[PDB]
Amino acid sequence: GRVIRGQRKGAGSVFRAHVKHRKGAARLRAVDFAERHGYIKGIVKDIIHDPGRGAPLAKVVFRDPYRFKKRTELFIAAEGIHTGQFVYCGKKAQLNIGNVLPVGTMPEGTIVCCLEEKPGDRGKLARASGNYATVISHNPETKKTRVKLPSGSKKVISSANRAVVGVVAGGGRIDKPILKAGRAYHKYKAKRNCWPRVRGVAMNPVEHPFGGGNHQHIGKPSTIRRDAPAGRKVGLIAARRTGRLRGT
RNA sequence: CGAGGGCGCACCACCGGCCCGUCUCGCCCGCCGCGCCGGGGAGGUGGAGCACGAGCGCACGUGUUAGGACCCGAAAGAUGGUGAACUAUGCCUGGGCAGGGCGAAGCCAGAGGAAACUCUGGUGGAGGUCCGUAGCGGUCCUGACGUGCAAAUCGGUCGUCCGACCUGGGUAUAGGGGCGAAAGACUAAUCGAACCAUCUAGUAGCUGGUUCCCUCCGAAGUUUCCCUCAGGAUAGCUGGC
RNA sequence: CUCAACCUAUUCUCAAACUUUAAAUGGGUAAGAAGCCCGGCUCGCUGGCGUGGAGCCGGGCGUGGAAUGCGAGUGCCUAGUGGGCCACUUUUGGUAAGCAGAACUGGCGCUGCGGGAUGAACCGAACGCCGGGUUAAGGCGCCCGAUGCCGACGCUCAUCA
RNA sequence: CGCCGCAGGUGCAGAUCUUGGUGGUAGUAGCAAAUAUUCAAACGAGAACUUUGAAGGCCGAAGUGGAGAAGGGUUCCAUGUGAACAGCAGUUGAACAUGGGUCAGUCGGUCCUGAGAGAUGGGCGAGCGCCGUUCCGAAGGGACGGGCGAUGGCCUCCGUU
RNA sequence: CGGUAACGCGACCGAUCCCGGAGAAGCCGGCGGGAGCCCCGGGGAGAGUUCUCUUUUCUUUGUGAAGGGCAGGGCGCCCUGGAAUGGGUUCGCCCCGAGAGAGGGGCCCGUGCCUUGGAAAGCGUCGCGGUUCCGGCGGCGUCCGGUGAGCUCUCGCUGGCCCUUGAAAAUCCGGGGGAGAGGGUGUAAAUCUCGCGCCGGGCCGUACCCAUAUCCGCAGCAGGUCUCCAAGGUGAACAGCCUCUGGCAUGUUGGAACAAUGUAGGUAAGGGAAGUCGGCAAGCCGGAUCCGUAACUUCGGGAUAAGGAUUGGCUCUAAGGG
RNA sequence: CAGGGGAAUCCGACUGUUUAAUUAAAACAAAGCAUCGCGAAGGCCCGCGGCGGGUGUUGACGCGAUGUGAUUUCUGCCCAGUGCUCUGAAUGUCAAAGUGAAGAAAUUCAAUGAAGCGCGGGUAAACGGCGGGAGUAACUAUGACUCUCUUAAGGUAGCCAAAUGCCUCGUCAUCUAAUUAGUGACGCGCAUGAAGGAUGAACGAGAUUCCCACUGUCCCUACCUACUAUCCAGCGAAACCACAGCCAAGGGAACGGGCUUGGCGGAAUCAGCGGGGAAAGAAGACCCUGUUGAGCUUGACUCUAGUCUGGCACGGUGAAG
RNA sequence: AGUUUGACUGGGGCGGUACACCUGUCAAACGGUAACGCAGGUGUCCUAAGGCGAGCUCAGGGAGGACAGAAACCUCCCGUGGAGCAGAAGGGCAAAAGCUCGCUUGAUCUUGAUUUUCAGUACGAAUACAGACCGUGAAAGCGGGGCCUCACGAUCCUUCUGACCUUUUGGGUUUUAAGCAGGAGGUGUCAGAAAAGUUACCACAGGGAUAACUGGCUUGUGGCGGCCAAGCGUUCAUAGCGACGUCGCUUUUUGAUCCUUCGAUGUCGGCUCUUCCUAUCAUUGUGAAGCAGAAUUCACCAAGCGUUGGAUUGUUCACCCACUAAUAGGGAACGUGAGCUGGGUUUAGACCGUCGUGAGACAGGUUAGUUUUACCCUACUGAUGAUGUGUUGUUGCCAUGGUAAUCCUGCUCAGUACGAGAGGAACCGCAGGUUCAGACAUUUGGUGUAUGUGCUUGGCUGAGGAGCCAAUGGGGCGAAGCU
Ligand SMILES: [Mg+2]
Ligand SMILES: [Mg+2]
Ligand SMILES: [Mg+2]
Ligand SMILES: [Mg+2]
Ligand SMILES: [Mg+2]
Ligand SMILES: [Mg+2]
Ligand SMILES: [Mg+2]
Ligand SMILES: [Mg+2]
Ligand SMILES: [Mg+2]
Ligand SMILES: [Mg+2]
Ligand SMILES: [Mg+2]
Ligand SMILES: [Mg+2]
Ligand SMILES: [Mg+2]
Ligand SMILES: [Mg+2]
Ligand SMILES: [Mg+2]
Ligand SMILES: [Mg+2]
Ligand SMILES: [Mg+2]
Ligand SMILES: [Mg+2]
Ligand SMILES: [Mg+2]
Ligand SMILES: [Mg+2]
Ligand SMILES: [Mg+2]
Ligand SMILES: [Mg+2]
Ligand SMILES: [Mg+2]
Ligand SMILES: [Mg+2]
Ligand SMILES: [Mg+2]
Ligand SMILES: [Mg+2]
Ligand SMILES: [Mg+2]
Ligand SMILES: [Mg+2]
Ligand SMILES: [Mg+2]
Ligand SMILES: [Mg+2]
Ligand SMILES: [Mg+2]
Ligand SMILES: [Mg+2]
Ligand SMILES: [Mg+2]
Ligand SMILES: [Mg+2]
Ligand SMILES: [Mg+2]
Ligand SMILES: [Mg+2]
Ligand SMILES: [Mg+2]
Ligand SMILES: [Mg+2]
Ligand SMILES: [Mg+2]
Ligand SMILES: [Mg+2]
Ligand SMILES: [Mg+2]
Ligand SMILES: [Mg+2]
Ligand SMILES: [Mg+2]
Ligand SMILES: [Mg+2]
Ligand SMILES: [Mg+2]
Ligand SMILES: [Mg+2]
Ligand SMILES: [Mg+2]
Ligand SMILES: [Mg+2]
Ligand SMILES: [Mg+2]
Ligand SMILES: [Mg+2]
Ligand SMILES: [Mg+2]
Ligand SMILES: [Mg+2]
Ligand SMILES: [Mg+2]
Ligand SMILES: [Mg+2]
Ligand SMILES: [Mg+2]
Ligand SMILES: [Mg+2]
Ligand SMILES: [Mg+2]
Ligand SMILES: [Mg+2]
Ligand SMILES: [Mg+2]
Ligand SMILES: [Mg+2]
Ligand SMILES: [Mg+2]
Ligand SMILES: [Mg+2]
Ligand SMILES: [Mg+2]
Ligand SMILES: [Mg+2]
Ligand SMILES: [Mg+2]
Ligand SMILES: [Mg+2]
Ligand SMILES: [Mg+2]
Ligand SMILES: [Mg+2]
Ligand SMILES: [Mg+2]
Ligand SMILES: [Mg+2]
Ligand SMILES: [Mg+2]
Ligand SMILES: [Mg+2]
Ligand SMILES: [Mg+2]
Ligand SMILES: [Mg+2]
Ligand SMILES: [Mg+2]
Ligand SMILES: [Mg+2]
Ligand SMILES: [Mg+2]
Ligand SMILES: [Mg+2]
Ligand SMILES: [Mg+2]
Ligand SMILES: [Mg+2]
Ligand SMILES: [Mg+2]
Ligand SMILES: [Mg+2]
Ligand SMILES: [Mg+2]
Ligand SMILES: [Mg+2]
Ligand SMILES: [Mg+2]
Ligand SMILES: [Mg+2]
Ligand SMILES: [Mg+2]
Ligand SMILES: [Mg+2]
Ligand SMILES: [Mg+2]
Ligand SMILES: [Mg+2]
Ligand SMILES: [Mg+2]
Ligand SMILES: [Mg+2]
Ligand SMILES: [Mg+2]
Repeated sequence: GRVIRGQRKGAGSVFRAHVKHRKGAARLRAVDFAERHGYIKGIVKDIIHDPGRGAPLAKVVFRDPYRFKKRTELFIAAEGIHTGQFVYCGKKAQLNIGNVLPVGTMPEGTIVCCLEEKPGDRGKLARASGNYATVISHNPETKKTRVKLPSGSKKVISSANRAVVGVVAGGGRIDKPILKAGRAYHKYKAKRNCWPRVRGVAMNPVEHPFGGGNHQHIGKPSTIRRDAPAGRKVGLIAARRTGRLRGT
């Protein structure tokens, strides 16, 4: 009869992201005439750590083509780029790590870092550390490009979607065992209030579908239907299968 | 006074009669509408009827009932509000944590070896490291106290004491909601649904109470029916007129 | 020749759900005037018939047709109650029960009083306030009213009467 | 107040009844956590407790020391009083009464933003309103610069509009 | 305007605009500089002891801000030059042909010293006048040294940790650029972040308590309630114990006794858990030095395993420095 | 000032947290392991409402949802059941709307056929389940071996009278003089068992057993100290109270202070004491009843937010089939 | 989200249905009559098993007859029903009510009255009529279901049937709808709601109308006895026993019941402490034996005195070790929680196994889990006192009440009596111990703040000396007193 955790998470209050010390939204520069017809050269000024994010962020400085001013962008750092390096964004940019150019101008095997989901937004795909998409194929008619995402799924996008070249820095961060509840505490204190996770079977029936009983058993199939109401779909949601995954 | 005889009130029992419904049988009658028209009879039977009215209004008593309903009494339910000064959690901005033990990586030198390399002594000062203050907590005495110093305190003994550490202030989350390293814990000494006012004199087949005198009469705990078995209706038993 | 079965005549012992016979106590009815006896009339019922039955109309009969006691009939409104319990006797279940359950009458409940030392129910008796007399059941050594009778006849000795 | 009528918020021992008062308990339990007081004097009606002096002790700088924040709000400071209060007393008091006391350019607030809160535009909403905080706004009311001019005047010439 | 340069000089024209800096950053370790405190040796002044001794013991023995100069600390600043037989160097590190060592400079901080302030004040002493209660008057003094893994602040250098990287904004400044402005050689102009001078700074708070009696707990309640300063001895020590400065009167009463029962604290012959549900409670052990340490093990631990010896006082001797 | 120590068993890896005011634990958390969903027109969630809002200043090395719980070592069989999921394969049923027919119409009938459910696959680190029955070896006993039945499989590796074993104080060994305790072992185990089983250091105010040392826990009690109690001066409550207060037996609502019969009975008091007053504290929390509730659960009955699907409207312009 | 989750009931739950009916009995000779009384039955079955008429006689047995036998068919005789009538049982029935045939649809259409249960309400069932229309039989008649006693169902709603019926709202026609009368679809909790759990996280109103603990009745069961005497006892009923039977007692067992207590009597065990009982384990005094002695057994008077130390277990019980004269059994609110303890059971946390879909449950296991108050009355313990003898004191008496001692060992008797032997006593006497009691402190031990005297750490008084502080600084020895 009590609203469960997870249900309480959408209300936001105590479960909002801790964005106090975050350095800004990491985005490609907005598409303009220079990036649409030629290239624009920027210089990497600094590479900084963004709290709550495993990937480094590259502070990149460009020139405003229309007024005397310097523009500062907050790119996602592809692995290999360094300070004092020139990066080039645009259609006519070359195939180097850190450059930004449309997928349609790229060969059929190049991998990319901060890929646009739609032609004109900033980067949306393959942004977490160590991840990369791959350009699979092109359709010059209908101006489409098939790419492979870090999850292994194929996706058809516009050929004008921009991306950085290379993998995103931050390497195999998940290789190291955390080893310590304290290190997990510090890891999630920079992200959001989610970490110490109480099992549902350890709760009472009032705050969880799995709670209650004289033994800590679920008492019902942990797989739950997709159309289950909020407060009920806990466990394995719409699971096509369960078990050990021997075979693929 | 009077055997007998007569008219017989009210009322009672019975037999007839009449009115409406409805059955059965049956032959007639009426006409500015001749009809799928209208009326009539006899014999049963249903009616809270008729058969030379008794009602209406007012007052009083008793009984039943709807209402706060003889008086006091729930656990609850609903509407609208007030609280995070305690606590729970997130965030912001500050403050704080003796003295010792162990001795991680890195580094120096020496020694042994044919080499590969090994050994030895230092240096270094890591760690949700150890002993142990302040702090924080609260194991046992099932100690004290138990109309207390105290609506949870005190004594000794204890757990931890560089970290998932302790803490001030500022902020955010509000009741079927929050928050929870999860005990149904905590949410102003209140929590298996806070507090405040109202609906509300909530309902109670259940418990308690129910205020002057004398006189007369005087019970029942049984029948039948009831989601009936701590209650009713019903008949009985009672009193009054 | 023996042991069975079977039959016949006998013999022992029984029945809430067996019975020929069959009480006591018990239940119904009658013990008159709304009756009895004469004539007559009605009927669509019944019918050999003036039949049968019923109804109706007149008339005559009082020794008022057992005992005992008592004044009856009738209507309206109606409260409380709807936990009962006990005793003699009958009686079911149970080893039994101050158990559980029935029948009959009385009682307690609702009830005091005399007696049972004491006691809801046993025995006597039911109650206005008193005086005198007399009893009931029960008693009469002393408590404690009354045997302080020259009471009658026996029985009985208990170191748990 | 009696009598004849009328009308009731009309009669109390109870309700762990309501409010008020009062007993026994009972001059009882008790005034026992943190080592501790003593001598003399003064004032005074009055001294275990006030003041001064002397002595003996304690806190032992993580204090029983010296200063602040929050909170309190005059408790601060003199003088006086001895009603009540300070669970014994009091000549003392954070009590009572009468007076007095807080002085800033440079100590803070004030200013800034933080987590956050919150109007407007817009959207929703029966509605009080609430959602939202850059989102769906014609969101710059400013500027030494230059020009057009009014010469407003110590109209030379620079400030003004 | 000066210096090869780092950069310096008292100013050192300049808008819109652009760039940058400061504000503006975590925790921990180890070193070094400075101060305050503590300590040691003398010299003064005043007190204490003097039964005997003690040239003794105690107290006290200043220089604010803001300027100027000089130490001291720091520099990832410059010039010369070119290093292996590598060298320099730290407690640790670490540094170098991308320029070591060495020599010579530059800058920053300068809370330390001297100086203006400044001795006139303050303090300590010794006296003399009174203005019932004079910022009175007067004398004398306010001196010289030494130490340090000491404590506390502070400044700096260099490390470690993080799947943790430890605010923002007001506000102030520097630079780039050069639109413009100012005068015709005048005792000159625009202009000036240089020296001095003139005027002003409103509003609110400000007492006191800050707790075993000024707050909350119904109270003068053994509870709760955020901080700063922090002496001597012992000692590893902000431990415990004693003391100085400062504070207090035993925690809302006293007196007299010293029964039981209690609450708190001790001891106990011989035995040693036989008590009890159960070694509950109490007791044992304990610091430091020197030895010596098992099974097992995730090889890190176990480990202060277990077990044994020693420990005072006094008088010396060696060794460790500048 | 200032650790008693040793040998083991169980549980939890550790450090951490927890029921303020009876439970600090073996419970929660944890790293590690595993599974599930999701490529943004999305997953999960909030919201009365707005293309509103949180994750999200995010983007699969990420968010969200679960289980188990360090390391090591394994993690067996079963998809019948219930869930979940996947493609519809001629396909069964299946509402409104729409279509057709009859009728004068209301209306009736028929055709058509969305999701869902059925049918068919997958899935157990989803929930869960892992029994029987016969036959069978040259002493007997067992059954390596062969067939079956419900039906989906028959309990594998391990472990055990375990915190899980009724019988049970199981049997054997060991520890003791003596052991319902402990440890080791056995195992047809009422009713062990594999994301949890079994191990294994370190750790623990966790549960247990033994040994050394130590002692007033005890034999078996004594003495001492401080504060009380005690007496005094001052001050001064509360709980509770039908009336009260000596017993034995009787009878009685079956355990009397009162009544009956007996024993008997002497003012006012002080310090103690805990046998009685079925002492006080609280309208029993156990138990039942009530056509009194509330917290929670679920194919209980009846609904509902949200979601999936069809239809009508916004809703338009051209082509092909 | 809202609600529900029956009742009865020797507590409730589980189980049953005694919840609507029928038969026999209970039931006490009218009728009625209860319990979770006894023995049973019912929710159907039947176009005939209904209705008439006719004709037959059944069960069983005996005697016969080819196969044919203990049972196949046929015949005769006996046959009061001993068969059958659908079913449970009871009643009833013979040219019946049974069996076989023939014809049939009275199992139809109607109005009332009545009986049964009963309130004299309904339903159901039934009886006697009356009016139709029929069946059968020659007819009298008989028949409106079953030989009789059971076999079943309101309001509202639905459905069907009937009247050339009534209404359908200003009139008319036609659909439709509504009525009136009679059937049917059903309520089995059967006078008739529409209905799953859990709560140890729990709540409230109550109940001693009702369970769990004491007490009371009872005594099956437990325990302890007796009577008879078949047998056991080499023989021998009764030294000691006691089969088949039978009579009792007890309330330390467990049941049975539900009288008291639910505005609360604190619920196991242990520890502590007192008293009581005797159904006597030991000890005193005795009697009997299958009593030679020693040992043992039975019984009497008898409860004065005693009945212990431990391992395991929460245990009460149990079992073992060991000592002993003996290690008897019991009661007192299953004595004793303002006496304690809290191990157990019996709240809330948690783990396992089993059960359940789940929440949750488990006289299953395991771990952690607040034990409050006396100052009142009495009782008891001690302490003052009080009434009376004029005041007061000394010395006394004893009414009454209490009461206390206990058991063992060794020496001697005595290697004696007795006995074949092995063994093996007793009385008197002597020396000592146990348990208990009442004292006491000369001695030993304990205490020790004489704060007595040395030693000693840290600090403090300038040092010495003398001291002090550290809640008794520590430690050695220690008088007195207490013990
Ligand atoms: Mg978890
Ligand atoms: Mg839980
Ligand atoms: Mg739920
Ligand atoms: Mg569960
Ligand atoms: Mg008439
Ligand atoms: Mg009436
Ligand atoms: Mg009322
Ligand atoms: Mg409701
Ligand atoms: Mg707060
Ligand atoms: Mg640590
Ligand atoms: Mg530690
Ligand atoms: Mg306690
Ligand atoms: Mg729970
Ligand atoms: Mg009310
Ligand atoms: Mg009903
Ligand atoms: Mg009642
Ligand atoms: Mg009876
Ligand atoms: Mg009565
Ligand atoms: Mg009467
Ligand atoms: Mg009477
Ligand atoms: Mg009498
Ligand atoms: Mg008598
Ligand atoms: Mg008499
Ligand atoms: Mg007399
Ligand atoms: Mg009144
Ligand atoms: Mg009154
Ligand atoms: Mg009254
Ligand atoms: Mg007193
Ligand atoms: Mg006192
Ligand atoms: Mg001191
Ligand atoms: Mg202070
Ligand atoms: Mg006073
Ligand atoms: Mg004052
Ligand atoms: Mg005042
Ligand atoms: Mg100076
Ligand atoms: Mg150099
Ligand atoms: Mg001077
Ligand atoms: Mg001040
Ligand atoms: Mg206080
Ligand atoms: Mg208050
Ligand atoms: Mg005080
Ligand atoms: Mg004191
Ligand atoms: Mg005092
Ligand atoms: Mg001893
Ligand atoms: Mg000893
Ligand atoms: Mg023991
Ligand atoms: Mg013992
Ligand atoms: Mg202990
Ligand atoms: Mg060890
Ligand atoms: Mg743990
Ligand atoms: Mg583990
Ligand atoms: Mg805690
Ligand atoms: Mg607690
Ligand atoms: Mg605790
Ligand atoms: Mg693992
Ligand atoms: Mg996990
Ligand atoms: Mg599979
Ligand atoms: Mg379909
Ligand atoms: Mg299960
Ligand atoms: Mg196995
Ligand atoms: Mg086993
Ligand atoms: Mg076990
Ligand atoms: Mg033991
Ligand atoms: Mg074992
Ligand atoms: Mg598995
Ligand atoms: Mg008595
Ligand atoms: Mg009650
Ligand atoms: Mg209650
Ligand atoms: Mg009822
Ligand atoms: Mg409810
Ligand atoms: Mg359902
Ligand atoms: Mg009779
Ligand atoms: Mg009869
Ligand atoms: Mg015939
Ligand atoms: Mg009924
Ligand atoms: Mg009763
Ligand atoms: Mg018996
Ligand atoms: Mg014989
Ligand atoms: Mg009580
Ligand atoms: Mg009591
Ligand atoms: Mg005897
Ligand atoms: Mg005994
Ligand atoms: Mg008892
Ligand atoms: Mg008691
Ligand atoms: Mg108690
Ligand atoms: Mg316990
Ligand atoms: Mg529990
Ligand atoms: Mg505990
Ligand atoms: Mg005597
Ligand atoms: Mg005696
Ligand atoms: Mg000394
Ligand atoms: Mg000396
Ligand atoms: Mg001192």
